[PDB]
Amino acid sequence: KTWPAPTAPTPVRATVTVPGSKSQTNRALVLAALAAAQGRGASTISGALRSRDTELMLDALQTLGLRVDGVGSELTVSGRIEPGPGARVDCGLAGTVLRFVPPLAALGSVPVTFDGDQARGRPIAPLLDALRELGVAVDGTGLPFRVRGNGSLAGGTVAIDASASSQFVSGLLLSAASFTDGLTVQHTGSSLPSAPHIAMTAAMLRQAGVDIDDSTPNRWQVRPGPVAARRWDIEPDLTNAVAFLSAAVVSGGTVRITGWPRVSVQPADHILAILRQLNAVVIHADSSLEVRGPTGYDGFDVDLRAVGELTPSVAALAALASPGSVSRLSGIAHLRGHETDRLAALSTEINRLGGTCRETPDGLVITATPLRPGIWRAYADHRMAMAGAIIGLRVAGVEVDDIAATTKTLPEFPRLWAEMV
Ligand code: NA
Repeated sequence: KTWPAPTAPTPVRATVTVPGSKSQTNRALVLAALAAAQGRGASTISGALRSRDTELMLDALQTLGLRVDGVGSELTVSGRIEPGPGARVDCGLAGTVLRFVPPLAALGSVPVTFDGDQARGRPIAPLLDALRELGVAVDGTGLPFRVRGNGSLAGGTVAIDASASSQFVSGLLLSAASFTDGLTVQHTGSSLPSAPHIAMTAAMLRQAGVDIDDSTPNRWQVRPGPVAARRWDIEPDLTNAVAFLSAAVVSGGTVRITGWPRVSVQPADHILAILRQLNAVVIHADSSLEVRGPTGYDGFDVDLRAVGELTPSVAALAALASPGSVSRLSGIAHLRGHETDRLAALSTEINRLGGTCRETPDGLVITATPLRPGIWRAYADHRMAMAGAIIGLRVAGVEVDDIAATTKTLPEFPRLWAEMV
């Protein structure tokens, strides 16, 4: 039933390896597969996330004939795409396999069936139409569909709403180096404000030496060529990393996160700015980031438009500021429209534990005040669960209602969190 959040009555002192980003893990797996398939060599992936979804990707690559080896977050990909008879790739809840793997199957010379199990889910017929437009011999308007590999994918130019289909656009860009004519993707909107997943993809392609030109607004062009075999050092995912750094901040202790990049495409700078304003010590060394928390801090006003995903951890920091302190978190009105309304959730849960959190047109106003034991609801949301864990470091008797909200995303979280404390 409930998960007792461990308390840190003395400062935490810990070195933690935070698992890698799911997005980067799946991107690296595809780029490693393509390099191997092209005969460019075996690649290694260090820091890979191991979860149900990344296991499904690993299985899909092995179905295509690639050799996958490793242990935990350390993987090697090698061999060739040679699927053989009756090859079938399970996709299921990993909408990622469906979007990233069909182009790779098209490089083989046999049929590969993609299957999974609703009426109320997102239709994939348009995805299949786009694959056909680029030269994939695929028949279906849904699952199951069969890519009939004939050793090449022509490529060309496709128009798509890259905001609505950003994962599919990433999938096409990942494999585009192998298309005969390359790929041009034209976004059909006149503006595209935030496309972090497409930008991550483009940055990773450049790390693999692929010629990608994204200099024109709303357009991405990849030229055909080899994908380099690399040592892919996957960056800790920023959201999860911040939960661990927040434990240093609230406990007044030290957390050192290993395998941190010299420069990151994730918005690490923005959160480090906030931590610096709470007077935490922040040291960016060799291949690690260390944060040491202060004995306490007062309230802060921060606009989180650029790092909306960090709202629950930041709200936890605000609730643990010196009593009486007022914090205003703004730039997050838009978050109300996401599947999970974390503003309503955060206000309810802080208030359930004896706190003071007010919803506002642009965000949350939190008054730090002493809290009491209770059941912190996660609402089946991993970020909400980590926020309760942060609160629990300082408040004895906080229990997160169901930690499965986090373990489905980050299986290692409860054990790594307990080892840290
Ligand atoms: Na209280």
